[PDB]
Amino acid sequence: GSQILCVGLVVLDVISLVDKYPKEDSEIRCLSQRWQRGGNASNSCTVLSLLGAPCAFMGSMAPGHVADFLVADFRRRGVDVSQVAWQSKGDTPSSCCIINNSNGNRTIVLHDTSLPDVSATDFEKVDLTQFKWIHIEGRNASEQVKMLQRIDAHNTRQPPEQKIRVSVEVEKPREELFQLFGYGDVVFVSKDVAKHLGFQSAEEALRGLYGRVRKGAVLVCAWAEEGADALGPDGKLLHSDAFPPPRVVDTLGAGDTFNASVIFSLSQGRSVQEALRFGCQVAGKKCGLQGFDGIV
Amino acid sequence: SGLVPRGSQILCVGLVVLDVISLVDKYPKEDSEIRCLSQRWQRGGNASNSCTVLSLLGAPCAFMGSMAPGHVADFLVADFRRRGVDVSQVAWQSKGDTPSSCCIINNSNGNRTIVLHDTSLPDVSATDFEKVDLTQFKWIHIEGRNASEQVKMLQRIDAHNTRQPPEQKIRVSVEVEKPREELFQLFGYGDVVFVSKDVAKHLGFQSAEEALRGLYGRVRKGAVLVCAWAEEGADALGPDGKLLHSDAFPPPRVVDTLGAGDTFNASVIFSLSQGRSVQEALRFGCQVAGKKCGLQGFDGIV
Ligand SMILES: CS(=O)(=O)c1cccc2[nH]c3c(c12)CCCc1ccc(CN2CC[C@](O)(c4ccccc4)C2)cc1-3
Ligand SMILES: CS(=O)(=O)c1cccc2[nH]c3c(c12)CCCc1ccc(CN2CC[C@](O)(c4ccccc4)C2)cc1-3
Repeated sequence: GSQILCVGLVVLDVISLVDKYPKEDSEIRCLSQRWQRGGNASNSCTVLSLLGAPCAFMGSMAPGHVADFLVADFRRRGVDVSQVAWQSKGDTPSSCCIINNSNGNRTIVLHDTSLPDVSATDFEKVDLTQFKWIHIEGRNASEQVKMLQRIDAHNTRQPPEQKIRVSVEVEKPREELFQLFGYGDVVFVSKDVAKHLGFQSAEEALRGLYGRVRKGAVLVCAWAEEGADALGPDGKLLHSDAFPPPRVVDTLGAGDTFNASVIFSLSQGRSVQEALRFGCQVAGKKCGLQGFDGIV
Repeated sequence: SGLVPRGSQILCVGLVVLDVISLVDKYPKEDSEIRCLSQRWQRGGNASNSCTVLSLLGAPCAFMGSMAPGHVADFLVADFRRRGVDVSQVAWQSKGDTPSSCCIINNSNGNRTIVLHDTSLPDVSATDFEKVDLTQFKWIHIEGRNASEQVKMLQRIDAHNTRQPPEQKIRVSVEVEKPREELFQLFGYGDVVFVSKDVAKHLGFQSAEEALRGLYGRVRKGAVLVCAWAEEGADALGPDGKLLHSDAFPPPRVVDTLGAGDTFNASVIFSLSQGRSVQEALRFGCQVAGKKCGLQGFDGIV
């Protein structure tokens, strides 16, 4: 029970840093370029390792030079990759990421290689005794629900002191992912999902969506410059103001930095109020830096 | 790198870039996440593209350009090798990024949005060019970029040629593709000068004929000035003052014109290096470039 596992995607992010976002049909020169190991679950793993937590990543990877870069990067961070589901395909997903240096805005053109996701059968082969926390990035909901049901069955057999804590993220407004609300101790809901469901604030979203979570769960919603809110079984709304940097330069993976920081703080025995603030603190510091170097 | 026989290769000096092309349903709004329909990694750059065409035409060829060690350079090297291009003359850098460009293509319009590569990578210097043994090249083509440094490279080829008998003299070509003032000094260099339609239009010329008559005064004695003008074909003008022309060879269906100008340049160079006349080289240039326009990439231009 020493590691934090993040189940989700690993994506190669091909980053172009620009002065201003290009208008359609225009030619602009970027300030700089870099390759970054991306994907929500993989970004959270980077932040967790930088925070000093032993962590493991589970995702599908195809053998090749792109995977070689990602594995070397994962290992340079100390991310445990022994759970990677290697695929027979041969195509790793990549993204063209446009980062506006004037305000930190990040535009992603994702190339989904349609490679097979992590299955419940792949998850069934994993020894769970080594993990204290399991975080799942919403993707293939039907398969993920089974992975979540396996963790539940494991936890029924364990005393309260050795129970694996669970978190889920619902970041895309896809109807099939809304079944994931009923799973996990901690549920992260994005501003984009909340807005798509008609909610105009983190407070509106939490009060309107709490009925979907399982008994005793905490629902969390970050709302960019408005900070973040959380709602638990006591019905008390919790809030943290954001910690914006004086100059916002890169917000790519800020949501993932918030998620990992909230997870880390909660796994350390801190209260929901303290975890919300810490989430905003680390994510806010990240927004004033290119990439993840310098958060610690 | 193996024994290269004397005066056998065609060298192209210029840019190599990794083009990341993303085909999208709708142009993304700022700070949004969208899925592309299809995405492709392609080796680009004028000199780099001409090398591909030269290899496919059956000419031994080499590329000279700047690269920085890394995964981008690894992909670009593997692509050059896939096209049978000799990369032994690449100037490896200790500072900068290997050029990478991001093109967004809208499926619902056909519009192209380009986020061009940064300029952190140093160009090939006259000092880097001075270390190259020239005896293995029969032809040297220079893509105009850092003109003041390239003028010195051109002066080194001239000095080499003064001691050579007419059969062992290295033939020279230059391309002026961007309407940048500093590049215009390159007109006075080379046996063959390629001028783009874009440059000609920016200088106020409305046709290949107008451009050739108006710019011939800038080339060195005995040089041939060449200007391709898309569907209007291509023209050439030499010291005899006779305007030469070839009609275009458009394909039944146009698929892709990216690198068509580079296909024309390499084909003209190849034909001339084979002892053919300027008239025949113009026609061959239009023939191969026209065939390319009906194909995706360079496979099948044969
Ligand atoms: C976990 S978290 O830390 O809550 C967080 C998570 C994910 C994404 C996030 N974005 C932002 C934060 C944030 C919070 C702190 C940093 C910040 C500062 C300013 C703005 C708002 N800016 C961003 C360009 C902006 O939209 C703009 C538009 C037009 C002109 C100038 C700026 C107006 C957002 C964030
Ligand atoms: C050496 S050369 O062979 O003279 C040559 C050199 C450089 C560039 C060149 N372009 C074209 C030629 C050409 C020659 C004939 C073929 C052709 C047909 C149609 C159009 C017109 N354009 C306008 C959008 C276009 O119709 C398109 C459609 C679909 C995909 C991409 C472009 C295509 C140009 C050329």
